[PDB]
Amino acid sequence: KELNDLEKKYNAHIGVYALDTKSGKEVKFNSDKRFAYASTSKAINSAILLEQVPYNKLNKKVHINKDDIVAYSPILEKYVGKDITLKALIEASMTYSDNTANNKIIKEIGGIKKVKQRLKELGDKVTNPVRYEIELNYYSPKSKKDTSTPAAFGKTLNKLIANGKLSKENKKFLLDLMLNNKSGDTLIKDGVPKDYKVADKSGQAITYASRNDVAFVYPKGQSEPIVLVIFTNKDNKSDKPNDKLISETAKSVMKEF
Ligand SMILES: *P(=O)(O)CNC(=O)OCc1ccccc1
Repeated sequence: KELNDLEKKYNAHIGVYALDTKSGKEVKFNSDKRFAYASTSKAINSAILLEQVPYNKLNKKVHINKDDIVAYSPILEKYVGKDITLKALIEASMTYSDNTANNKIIKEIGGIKKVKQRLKELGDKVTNPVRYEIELNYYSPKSKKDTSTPAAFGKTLNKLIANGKLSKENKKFLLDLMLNNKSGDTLIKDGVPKDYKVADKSGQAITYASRNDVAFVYPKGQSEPIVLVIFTNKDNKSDKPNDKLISETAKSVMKEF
């Protein structure tokens, strides 16, 4: 189905960027529009830490205190005044979408400053990390704070994971979390054919029914993933997202590959 027609049908704005890393073939829809990325950056944050810490060192520990906790920290909440390994941080962040794990991660990398630095080095001058969790979820169509374009975000994932500097194991560790993650089930995982493997990281901003899904999609018989970035929003601040919109956009995009 047409992407515009999906916009119409679901009464929403869609931004799509798809790269078959095999062919170099891109699918684009509103790919230069800014959208709040939300928890989808947990993926980006996670990869960056992993370029600086070999798999064998994930056993390293970080001390968590009451000052570390932010809302929606289903895992980290139990670690107050405790230590956690880098490995468990990442798993908390990617699997349960733990906000505190994401924040400690950004810290480990060295701050937003360092994330931002790293992005420019990948040639990403678009992705705009400004706040920590959970504030970064406070989206305004009038602020560029914590937003990116489907195209810049999509090129970043590609340079970071798909064709990056990650070790084999790290790469696999991250990707295994994206595959197993059960939170993205209604998203991209629900729109592609039965055959494909879907490594996703979903997101949801607080405002304007900001519902996202990024993935490394593996068509049966293909070992190279299609990078798929789906950013969505609505016109009203208080609008509720419909997951079906993404499943359906995913399905439409799959057709081109
Ligand atoms: P990620 O899952 O996208 C981080 N988002 C988050 O922690 O909260 C956003 C939120 C809170 C309440 C309702 C809708 C979205």
